[PDB]
Amino acid sequence: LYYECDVSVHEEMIADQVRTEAYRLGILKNWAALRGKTVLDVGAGTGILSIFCAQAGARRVYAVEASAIWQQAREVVRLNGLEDRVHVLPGPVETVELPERVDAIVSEWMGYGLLHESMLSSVLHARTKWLKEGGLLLPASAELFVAPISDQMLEWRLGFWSQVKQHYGVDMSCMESFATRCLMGHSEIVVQDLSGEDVLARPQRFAQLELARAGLEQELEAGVGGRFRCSCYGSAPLHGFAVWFQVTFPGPLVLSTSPLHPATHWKQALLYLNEPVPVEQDTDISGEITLLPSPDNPRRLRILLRYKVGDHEEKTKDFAME
Amino acid sequence: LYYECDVSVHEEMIADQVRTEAYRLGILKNWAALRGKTVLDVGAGTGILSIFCAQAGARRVYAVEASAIWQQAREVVRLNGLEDRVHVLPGPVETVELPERVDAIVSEWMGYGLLHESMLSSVLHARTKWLKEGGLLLPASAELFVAPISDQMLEWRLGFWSQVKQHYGVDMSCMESFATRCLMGHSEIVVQDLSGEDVLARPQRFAQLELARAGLEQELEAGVGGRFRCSCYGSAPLHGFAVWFQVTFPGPLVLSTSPLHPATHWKQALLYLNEPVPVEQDTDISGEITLLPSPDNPRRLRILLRYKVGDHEEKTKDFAME
Ligand SMILES: Nc1ncnc2c1ncn2[C@@H]1O[C@H](CSCC[C@H](N)C(=O)O)[C@@H](O)[C@H]1O
Ligand SMILES: Nc1ncnc2c1ncn2[C@@H]1O[C@H](CSCC[C@H](N)C(=O)O)[C@@H](O)[C@H]1O
Repeated sequence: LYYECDVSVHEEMIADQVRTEAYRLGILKNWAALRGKTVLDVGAGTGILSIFCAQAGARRVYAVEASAIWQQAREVVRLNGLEDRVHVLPGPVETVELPERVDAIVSEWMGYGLLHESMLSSVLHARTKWLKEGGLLLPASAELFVAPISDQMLEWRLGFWSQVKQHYGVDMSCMESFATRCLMGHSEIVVQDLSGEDVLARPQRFAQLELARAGLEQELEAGVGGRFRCSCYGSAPLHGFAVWFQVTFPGPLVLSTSPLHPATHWKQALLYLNEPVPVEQDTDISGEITLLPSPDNPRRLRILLRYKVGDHEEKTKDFAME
Repeated sequence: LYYECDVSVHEEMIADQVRTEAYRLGILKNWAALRGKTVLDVGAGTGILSIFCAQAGARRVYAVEASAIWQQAREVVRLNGLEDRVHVLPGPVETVELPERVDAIVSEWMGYGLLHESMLSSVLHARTKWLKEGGLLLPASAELFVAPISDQMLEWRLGFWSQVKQHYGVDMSCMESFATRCLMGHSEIVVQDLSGEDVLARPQRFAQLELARAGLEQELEAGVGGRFRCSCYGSAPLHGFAVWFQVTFPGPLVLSTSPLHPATHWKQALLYLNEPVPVEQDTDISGEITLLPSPDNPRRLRILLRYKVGDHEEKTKDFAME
């Protein structure tokens, strides 16, 4: 028979050793809080975090998964001999029925640019509905970072047209303005992995989310973000900004998606200006970044960028996730 | 302003040094036929082949391009000082009006699996309508190859689930049958680049197309292809077959897309069986491959595969391009 199933997303998560080991160890570090306790895994996928929770000593784990992949999690649980302690429940966590309130929620809820897919809202729904007073959330907090970037790959792609003459004897340097309009003259957030070679100033933390804190659900609807200021390291074409995040598992173990840190499947969310802007050492850059639900679709990330480069006037660019 | 323009396809072609240099040199090698003559470039894109033709001494080149990219070709022609000899004409070659019949047609018409996009039909339309008797077609011929494959990347992806236990202490080996159904249990042609590490038997030429030959247009409609037979090199999981092509520029310069030869942007067209089949040294494999227009859409490649592995019965699998 023929099927159509998608599977690349799950292989990307398990092949992400930074992601998977950070959760394994973040859960294990909370052994004392989890031993003999009950856990809700929100969006359990193929089930690995629920098993990690049982291996940290959880008495009972409720693995709630809305997509079709829940059946694989049920088989994974059985293969590991845990069917009597880890229960896989299909459907959205907003309507699942558990037999009891839980001592802890674990969830891999982060999307691209942290909030693309808006899954944090389901975790917070579950916290209100099912988490006992003073219960544990894993991870417990998230931080958002921004840095100006000179994207070396983008620089190469754009300049390559002016290199055609040296390789084939045909001048194509006019394709560079065309490529710039196509590659930068759009308002889509681009998900791409960078390295420190791309980072043009010290990264700035622009927001911090404590997931258990009162009022976070309303802050997500109104926009998460803040102002930033930095000074460029040296002369380069500024292509725009990268946004990334970290989350923290309390003891604290930090899972980072910085381009300065080991690569992860989340990569970074890139906010390209309409064209490159030349900067120099100590060029001041300031701005404000706000992460928002899209009006059409609360699960599609919108990012509003306000930015000022050196002496140029402040500009605004309103992005939505690709 | 914001635009939406796609550009990755053109940067892929120019970054393909095998493709671009083979055309540059294939055209230059035909200097004697082209000097002081007229040329039609079918599907001129950003225009580089038309300029190569002028640099080989063509008197006049008609660069016909249907897509929006024709305007960039006009600018490229002007940047190279050739506006008086290379004329860029927008629209389909089937309805363009040239002022004269031409001495030669050059075209980069090959798609994935050679015939995906069915552009060869436009070249042959132009040959009938505009090419002088005894005129030159560049390239002049194409050949199609098939080989059984053991796709090492696919093998890794499928087996990785049984490796999760050794890295995280959670058994996920049941995800392997799920991944196999998702990655192989479909009827899509998959475009992927292989190497000789993937090739499981001597590649077999199964068809040859002389582009100037009578009756080729009807052969494209009825199906291009043929039978093949080979003997496996050694023990491996057979995952199916790769199809690739070469084209020849007469003097002869061969542009090959074999996995044994330098990589190109055409990669190879992979025909996966529904699940891996174990083979051994000297396991005989035979079959038949036919490249067809899809019934819904003549520009989408269909491939009908008949195959017999060792003592197993002959099987059939009907693929269409992803
Ligand atoms: N409201 C909701 N209720 C239950 N599951 C949800 C949900 N929203 C998203 N999901 C699921 O949450 C998962 C997030 S990816 C997390 C994957 C999981 N930790 C694993 O190891 O595979 C996805 O599988 C998605 O289907
Ligand atoms: N019937 C037709 N008439 C004119 N152009 C066509 C065509 N069918 C396809 N094309 C064009 O043929 C091109 C094939 S890709 C060839 C690209 C070109 N040699 C370059 O150097 O860029 C595409 O640009 C496509 O738009």
